[PDB]
Amino acid sequence: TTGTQGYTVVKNDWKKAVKQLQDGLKDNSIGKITVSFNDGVVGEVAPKSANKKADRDAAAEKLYNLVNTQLDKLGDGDYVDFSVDYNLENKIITNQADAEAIVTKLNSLNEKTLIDIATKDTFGMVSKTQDSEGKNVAATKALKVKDVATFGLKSGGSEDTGYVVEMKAGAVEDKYGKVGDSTAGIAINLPSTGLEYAGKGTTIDFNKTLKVDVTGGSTPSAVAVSGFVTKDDTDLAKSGTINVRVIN
Repeated sequence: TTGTQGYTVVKNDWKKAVKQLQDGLKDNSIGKITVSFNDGVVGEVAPKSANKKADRDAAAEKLYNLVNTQLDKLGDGDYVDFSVDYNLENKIITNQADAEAIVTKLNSLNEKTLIDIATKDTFGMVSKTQDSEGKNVAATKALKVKDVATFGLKSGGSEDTGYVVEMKAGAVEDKYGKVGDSTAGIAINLPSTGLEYAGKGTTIDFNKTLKVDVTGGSTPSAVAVSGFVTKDDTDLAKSGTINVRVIN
C-alpha cells in the first residue's frame, strides 16, 4: 500500500520507543496513537486540545500508563501495535531557550561580509548616489549579514503554541556595481520569503541561509540574498501513519 511505514522494536528497547512517541506528542508532531494488543485495539491517545502543552503532556503520560505494564511483561510471541498518526508540519519548538539559541547562532553571523565594497575592476557595493561626473562611487561599507536582516523570536510565542524564529529584512540604499561606471548599480533583493523558522521537522541549513546569489555572470543582472533555507530531519514522509510494533 502506498504510504505504509513499518517499524518494529524489541521488548528490551521499549522504554525509549515510548519515550519518543511521547516527545512526538509533547512537540505536537503526533496527532493520535491507536494502541493494540495482539492485535485487538485497547485504546487511542491524543491531546484533548492540541494547542495546549498541558494536554500534550497529559496525553504522553496517558500513553505511558496504558502500555507501561503490558510491555513490562510482554509475553512470548506477543506484541503491542502503535498506529501513529503524525504530521511534521505541526511539529513545534517547545522551549524558548532552544529558540533563543537559534537567534544567537544567527546573530553570530552579523559581521559576516556578503558582498565587498566595489572597485573599478570588480563588482561590489557602490553608493546609490553617483559622483558629479555621473559615475558610481565606492560604498562606505561592505554588505554584511547584519545589513540584510535582523533576527529574533516572532512575538506571541508560548509553550502552548510554540516559539518562532523570525528574520526581518533590513533596508539597503547601497547598490551593486563597479566604481567609476556610468550605469547605476542594481538593487540587492533582500529576503522576502523564508522569513520564519518554527521547526516543522526541518532545521536551518546555514549553508544556504542568508546566501547571496548573483545572476548574469560577466554581466550581472540580479543580486539576491536568501532567507531561511532548511533541510528535512529524517527520511520520514512529512505526514501520514507509521505502525510501530513491539515484540519479544
